[PDB]
Amino acid sequence: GTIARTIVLQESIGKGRFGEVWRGKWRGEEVAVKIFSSREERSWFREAEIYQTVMLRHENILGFIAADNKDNGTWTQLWLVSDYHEHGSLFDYLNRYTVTVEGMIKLALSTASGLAHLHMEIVGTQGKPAIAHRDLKSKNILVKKNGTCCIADLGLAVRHDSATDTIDIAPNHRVGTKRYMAPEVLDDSINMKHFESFKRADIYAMGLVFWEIARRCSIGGIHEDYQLPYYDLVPSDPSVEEMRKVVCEQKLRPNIPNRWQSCEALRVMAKIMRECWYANGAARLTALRIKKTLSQLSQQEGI
Ligand SMILES: Nc1ncnc2[nH]ccc(=O)c12
Repeated sequence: GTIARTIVLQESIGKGRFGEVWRGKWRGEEVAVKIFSSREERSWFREAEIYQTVMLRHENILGFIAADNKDNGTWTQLWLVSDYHEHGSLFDYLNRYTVTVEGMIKLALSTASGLAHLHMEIVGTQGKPAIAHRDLKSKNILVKKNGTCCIADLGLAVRHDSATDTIDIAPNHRVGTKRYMAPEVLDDSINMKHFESFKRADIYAMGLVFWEIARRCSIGGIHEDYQLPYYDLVPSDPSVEEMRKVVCEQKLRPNIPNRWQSCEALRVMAKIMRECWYANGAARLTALRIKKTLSQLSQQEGI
């Protein structure tokens, strides 16, 4: 293609389960290129399909540029070109840095604004269907130069046809990162024909993400070391069983240190986390309500 032939790959920045991410230069600008092999076409095509959803572009959704293919003379590579964010993942950003209260609210609100857009159905001729991430985690959220997030890795997404209340790919199996799986996903009680269930499962995962950010918030040089949710209860790369035992049976969640009650911003973040973590998906906050809360918190702080 015309786009892939003009892109120079400079650095392989990640090797995931579906495709490898490269830092490339396009028309003198930095771009991220997700490359898939010939045998990963279904993964590539689906992610292109999601990223090309009508009215998807949003400041807190990774900016998609193009799908393309590149023949190097021996084999074809399937490309997905998108915006490049030098900070990379929220995961890397939180491992590397601590944030201020202003910084924390910025990352949390942008994530919630991006998820609220994804979840929001826009009716019209240029209508946008409601979309559920299904694999929301700190490794799938990128951090922009201005200190705000954007949701990335939309390849596992599902889209809602609101008129019939049917999901475009009618999921029949559990997907996503085990650590971040909602209680109803771990114990397989989730109604996979119920789109609102998927949005609720995303909210649970966002609550875990907020916890990771809040730990790295530095007030009076006090903060926790970076940790994945449940680091204190499950091993690295946990199994569904290891997760179900903790999240569903023992019904534990990431610990909220009492000192988060000391700060107004961490109090708001802690109440949100708790209202994301309810074992019953229906009691959980909606992403739009979280966006409303944090927007109301940000304006006061003066961001
Ligand atoms: N688009 C991006 N920009 C910068 N870093 C990234 N790392 C991993 C996956 C991405 O998509 C990405």
